[PDB]
Amino acid sequence: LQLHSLLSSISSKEGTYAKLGGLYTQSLARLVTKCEDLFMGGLKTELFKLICNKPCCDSGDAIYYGATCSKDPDSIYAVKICKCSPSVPVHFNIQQDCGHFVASVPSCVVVITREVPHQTASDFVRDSVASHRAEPEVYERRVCFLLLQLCNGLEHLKEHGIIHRDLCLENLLLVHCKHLPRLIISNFLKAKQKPGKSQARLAPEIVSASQYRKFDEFQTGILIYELLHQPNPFEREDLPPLPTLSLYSPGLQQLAHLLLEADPIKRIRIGEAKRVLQCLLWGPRRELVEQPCPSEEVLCNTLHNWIDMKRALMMMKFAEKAVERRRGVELEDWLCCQYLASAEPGALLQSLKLLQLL
Amino acid sequence: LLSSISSKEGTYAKLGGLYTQSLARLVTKCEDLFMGELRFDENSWSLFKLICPCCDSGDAIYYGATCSKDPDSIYAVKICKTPVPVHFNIQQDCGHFVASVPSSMLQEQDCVVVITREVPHQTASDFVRDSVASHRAEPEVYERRVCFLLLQLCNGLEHLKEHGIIHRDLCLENLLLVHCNPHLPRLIISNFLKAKQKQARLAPEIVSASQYRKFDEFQTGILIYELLHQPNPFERREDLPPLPTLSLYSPGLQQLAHLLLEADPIKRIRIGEAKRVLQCLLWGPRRELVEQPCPSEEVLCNTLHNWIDMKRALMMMKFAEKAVERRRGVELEDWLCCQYLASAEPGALLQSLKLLQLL
Amino acid sequence: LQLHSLLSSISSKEGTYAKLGGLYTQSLARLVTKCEDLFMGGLKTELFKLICNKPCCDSGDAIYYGATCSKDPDSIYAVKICKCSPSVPVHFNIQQDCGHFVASVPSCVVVITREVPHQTASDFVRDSVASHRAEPEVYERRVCFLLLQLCNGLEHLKEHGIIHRDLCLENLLLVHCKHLPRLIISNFLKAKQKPGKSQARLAPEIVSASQYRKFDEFQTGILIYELLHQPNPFEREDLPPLPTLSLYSPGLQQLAHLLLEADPIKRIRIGEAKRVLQCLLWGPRRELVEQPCPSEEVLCNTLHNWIDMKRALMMMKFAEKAVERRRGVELEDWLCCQYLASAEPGALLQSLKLLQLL
Amino acid sequence: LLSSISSKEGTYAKLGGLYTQSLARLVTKCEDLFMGELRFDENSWSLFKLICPCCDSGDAIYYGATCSKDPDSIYAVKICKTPVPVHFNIQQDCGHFVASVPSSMLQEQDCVVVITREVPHQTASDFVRDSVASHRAEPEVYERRVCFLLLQLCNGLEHLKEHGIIHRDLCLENLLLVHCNPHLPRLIISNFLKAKQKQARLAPEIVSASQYRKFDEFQTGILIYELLHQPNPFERREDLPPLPTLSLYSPGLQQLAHLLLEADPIKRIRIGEAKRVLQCLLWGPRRELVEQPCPSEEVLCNTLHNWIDMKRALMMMKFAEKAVERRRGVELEDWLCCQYLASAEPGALLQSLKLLQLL
Repeated sequence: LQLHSLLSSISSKEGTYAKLGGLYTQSLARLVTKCEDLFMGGLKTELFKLICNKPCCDSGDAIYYGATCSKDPDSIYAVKICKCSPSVPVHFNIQQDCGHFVASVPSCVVVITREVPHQTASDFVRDSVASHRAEPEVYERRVCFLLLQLCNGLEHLKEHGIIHRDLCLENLLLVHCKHLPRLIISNFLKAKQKPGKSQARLAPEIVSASQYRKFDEFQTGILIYELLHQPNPFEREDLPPLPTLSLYSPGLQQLAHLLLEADPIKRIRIGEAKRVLQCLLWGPRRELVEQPCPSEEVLCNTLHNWIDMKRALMMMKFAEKAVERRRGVELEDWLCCQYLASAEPGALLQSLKLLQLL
Repeated sequence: LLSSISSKEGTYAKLGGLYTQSLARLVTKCEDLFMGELRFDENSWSLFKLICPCCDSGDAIYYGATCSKDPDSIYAVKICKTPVPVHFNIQQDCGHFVASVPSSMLQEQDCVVVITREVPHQTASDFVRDSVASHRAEPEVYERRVCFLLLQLCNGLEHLKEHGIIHRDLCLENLLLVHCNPHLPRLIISNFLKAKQKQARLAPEIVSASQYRKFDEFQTGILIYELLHQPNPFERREDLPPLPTLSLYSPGLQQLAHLLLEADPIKRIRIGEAKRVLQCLLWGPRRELVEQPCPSEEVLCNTLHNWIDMKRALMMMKFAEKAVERRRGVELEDWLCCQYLASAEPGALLQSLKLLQLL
Repeated sequence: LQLHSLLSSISSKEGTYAKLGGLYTQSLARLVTKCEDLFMGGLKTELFKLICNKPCCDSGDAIYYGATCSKDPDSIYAVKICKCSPSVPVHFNIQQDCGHFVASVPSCVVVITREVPHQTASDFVRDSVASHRAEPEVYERRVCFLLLQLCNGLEHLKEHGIIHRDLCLENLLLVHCKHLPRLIISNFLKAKQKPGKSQARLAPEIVSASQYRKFDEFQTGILIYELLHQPNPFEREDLPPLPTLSLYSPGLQQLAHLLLEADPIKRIRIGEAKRVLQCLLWGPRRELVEQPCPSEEVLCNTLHNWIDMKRALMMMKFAEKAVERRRGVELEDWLCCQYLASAEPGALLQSLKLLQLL
Repeated sequence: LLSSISSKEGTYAKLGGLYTQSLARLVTKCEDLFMGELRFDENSWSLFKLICPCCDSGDAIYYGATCSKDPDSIYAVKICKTPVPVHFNIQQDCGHFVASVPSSMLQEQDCVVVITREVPHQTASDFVRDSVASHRAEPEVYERRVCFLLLQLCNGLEHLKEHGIIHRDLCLENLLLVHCNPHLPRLIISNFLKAKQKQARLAPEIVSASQYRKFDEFQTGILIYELLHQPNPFERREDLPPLPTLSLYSPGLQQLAHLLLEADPIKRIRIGEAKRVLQCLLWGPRRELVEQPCPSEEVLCNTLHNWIDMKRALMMMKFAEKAVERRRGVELEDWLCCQYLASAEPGALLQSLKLLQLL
């Protein structure tokens, strides 16, 4: 039983708070897993004319129209008209379809998909010039959540050796899930896969390279500027600063520096970026690191308490959701959960160093 | 906020405080979930129509029926025989009147009819009557159900005391069992026709309660025997018949009956002490924890402190994993369990521990 | 158990057909009882303005309007405006109310009732002059069912010593239950009750009399003519015949003779009339009595088979109703059941004699 | 009509004829009552939504779900694992397709999904598994349920023979139990993946049935042991393990198992003989009637004639008193019982009597 360990040490406050801490971790992991099943849909079938209206999204890859099935006229599908699908399992932030075909050239390869997008990240950046100056903490925060999803998708591609190679804001779909949209990485028209006939008559110094190891990271560094209504500089080190307009402005500038670093061995990996953005989003922050502390060995215990607290608070929040109004589990909650589930004082230290807080 | 995360000792404090702060909000949200402005008299009998006699009670016969005005919800028609704010465990009604009832459903006699949205399918008597097989075949299962029925019985009784009522007719035929799940039933104390409450040409001896202060405790005493398929002993002191030790609860339940059937009202335990002893029988702490080496009862209370903190955290965990399922249903057992962990303090547990004589 | 008796004699065909016969009787009795509970309504409460339209029934006693309760506007009550209620339990064919009061003299004692009538027996006789000549077997049969209900009500009054004393067709309400209506005996404005101070200074030859013993029977004899579009002669023996227009015409004439007999000791009792009408309605008939038979002791066995048959057939009819479309139990079925339940070769003989078939 | 009411002997004739004539109409009306033009494929999966895994089967996992198109009626989603006209006791479906199913409900594997309106809550295995308490506590109740489950099992099997199927994988995990009452469940034979039926580059030995003529009888043989919480004997002739005599049916059931597990297919009894023996175990005639003094089996058949006439008349009576109630519901047990009394003839009963060795 989960309980025998706890009743052995229950005479010790330190002992049972320790075990309570480690089980709060295991439960948050389970909560991540369940959360996924909630958002991924359930069973998915693979598959007449639909259709309804005028474009709902313009992509660097396609144009998207909303479309209706006859055997359920309340069934909503996007019909994606190309102007290729990554050999990879399903992921929340990577595009999926139900099949494809060919059909006419009116006004094509046409692919069907269940996640209909209402705009791209380009369409979003372009429409929010007023809001960014008007309320920049709310905006720059939304930027962090977008970048965090982008990283979550890019990690999964790296786990299967795909390099997207065409990462611009017109290729990032946003799908209702205003409210934090679901970001979906699309347009794999020049994604590469790392093999493993043709020819191995390549130089030794090249078979070592696979020199796209840190190419998607570089592309994301540029998106950080574009999302923040700034130019692509190429058109840390000494790159153009960001205006300090929010609690996130400096951290985002620092992360862009680390991602645009000219030397690929120095440039950070997309996962290193993910944890930084988790840190900008949910902490820790300069205040924790500024209180007098004599060594990194002592900061790690303090970080450990911070984690136990932020986990209990999360647990407490889900516990009150099981017993009120509606379901209420939002995307932002799942993202937070995958932080708290996966964090350890070890890595939080490394991320605070990358932010130049430590 | 989190200023005190630099001290592992101040962090325990806040964590302990989160566990209780939330269990608290939980028991309230569970309250409003169970426990849900509409009434019927003799001119709205037109609204109803029966269905098929679902329960025969100490004071009534209940029939299932429906209104046109409230559809898809199901009511009970309490046809009484002849001769307080709302509580989850105390019968409520949405109207009464007089009807001429065909003799063929108990030619034509007059009876008071009461309509009700808590529809019983069984009294406790019928349950015990029909369970004398399951008792010797699965005692632990059955004897746990008894503890549950007894725990709800105490919730209602201790509510009848907060409002100065003594029921004085607690037999198994008067406690209804109702299906619920907004599988353990809801126990509904009913039949208030011999009750007391605190012109006036009466003596002082009779107007006051006084002698009946602990009558309800005594009958519950008897109710534990009759629930465990044992005869009423009148047909902590011993000389009272033991119960056959058939499960973990059989020693517990037997000690509780002895304390409720004590000769003098002074030594008899209050109904709230019984509620707590049942909470401890049902959820602990148990033998394991209390016979570990201790230099003192104060150390044991500190340990019990940690236990309360640990059960609250597992429970907070239990509901959190419930939030993110496609089911999202709270069971009556959890609500009850929550009202234990929110109200528990280590000095309280220690008293219940030594009534059960695990000390 | 009901079964031990049957398995003792199951080696004997005569023995178990005998016991099957007697239990078919007991079951039909139960079926009578259940039937009553079905038609009598369930619980009845005793008890603002309703009301809706223009008269639905004109009575020798009252005028009736349909009327609606507010706390259920789908609740239909007749409001009976008098132009007195028998101390007697409820009966299907005797009027009931929910209370009464006094109220205004527009265009009164006003009594409320749940069985709203659409016409009286007078209104019925007066409207069916075409039908009686057009299809007289269907008509004269309906007359028998009306008279049978009338007797059923009159018996119940006699069991409690009431003599209605005002039995005309304007006082007999018909209530939907076209289809065989429910006949309801109303207007007790001169009903008498048999006691048992005032004075017992009455002659001996009078305290014996209670000379209304056979007064309601006489009144019914007259209704038999009026229902059959004929005159009241007083405005067996040698009274005006009935036209033979159906299978029932002679029997009804004979029964009217027996009911109008001038000598009260000779006149038959209302129950004697009831069983005659049951006989006109469901048999037996002249054919059974015409087949060669040497003695009344042998006719009684034959009658006994007739009963066992007509009971099984009835049982079989209800058994097929438990398993098809709707409820389907009609008034005509209940009436038939109270015949078959109560009949014995003894009384069927006496009724065939009264019909001059035996 | 009634010409022959002058002879008590011709009246029995017609009465006997009424009893059978009506039981006949009854079993048909019961048929159309149970047993109730709509189908779904991979584009109408949009129509559904799950609820909460109600049953785990030998070949599938079932989940409760609803359509928008058909509301308030409830369907089952049969997620198959990987490696005939309709009958009340044989599984039916309203459509199949392929879906990618989250591993978390058995990341993403492909499975064939079948949707179904007969929603199981339990296999037979789960029932027997969870009933090893009730069996020794109430054997007669439990062993009667077994006979019922076995009787429905034979209805389906004898239907699979009328259409030349042999199931060849009858274990308790493949027989579903379904709630019904348009309390005894509906047993639904499922999982037809190892079945037989009567290019063609195959030998004659394999194309024909031949050797499998009585395989289904043999497994039912085993199924009686496993249902009565007894091990499969392979781990009228004896040497086969007896069953513990715990009820009236235990001797009956034991003799039936011996006859289904006979060594050679010739001496093995057909599944229809087993159906009748179960009908007789369930409803008689019993010991009482057959050991009364008889000068001959012909007299006994005459007696059995009268018995059939007497049970048919009580049954006709049972339904007639049902017509005039406010409930008007037919129970699965009555339908089954009706199909016995309508099909019963005295020579048939006599054979079942002497298989059970009440003769």
